[PDB]
Amino acid sequence: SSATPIVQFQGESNCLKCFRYRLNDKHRHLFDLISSTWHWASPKAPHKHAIVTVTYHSEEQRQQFLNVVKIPPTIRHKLGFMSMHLL
Amino acid sequence: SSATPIVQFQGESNCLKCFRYRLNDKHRHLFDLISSTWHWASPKAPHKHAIVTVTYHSEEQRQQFLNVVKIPPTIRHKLGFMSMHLL
DNA sequence: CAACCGAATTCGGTTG
DNA sequence: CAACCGAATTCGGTTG
Repeated sequence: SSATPIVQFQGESNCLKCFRYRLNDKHRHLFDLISSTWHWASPKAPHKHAIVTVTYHSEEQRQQFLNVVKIPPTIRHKLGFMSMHLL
Repeated sequence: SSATPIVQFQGESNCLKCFRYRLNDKHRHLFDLISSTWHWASPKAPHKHAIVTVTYHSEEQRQQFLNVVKIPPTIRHKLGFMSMHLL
């Protein structure tokens, strides 16, 4: 469909920073776009973590990425989709 | 569906900041979650703008929001969806 | 891996 | 409205 398959990363803001750096330096091919480290800005916040979005070409590149990549355990992730539209 | 109906805002980073502040101060009811001001971090960047995501309860609150809200013209937006999942 | 570097951005809020 | 406040966060990159 018009859903870009993506992975969201929550966790300490500095970790994600470097995780991003790690990803750009060694894994450019395994994903597509990587976001700066953001977070939810209102007091209506569901959590408190920092976040990095990472986008993918195919549900398959995503899945491939996941097998190769050793995500630090202080970092949790979720899978989802957003409109490609918005990249 | 588990698509959270959302609006993305591109534009100068400082504008969005205040726009966010404006939204929280006067419009808390018209939307749901508002993001900090992020941007796409790799050199593989589709653009250059800063971004704020804003999420919604219903496709209807979204649409309602849009009629009431006078978005500064230096600020462009897109409509989309992301997994609710991910908020 | 993340704590740390010093430099650069962004923060929330205020004001013209 | 966005430029400006000074303070606090985040940047990319370097290290142990």
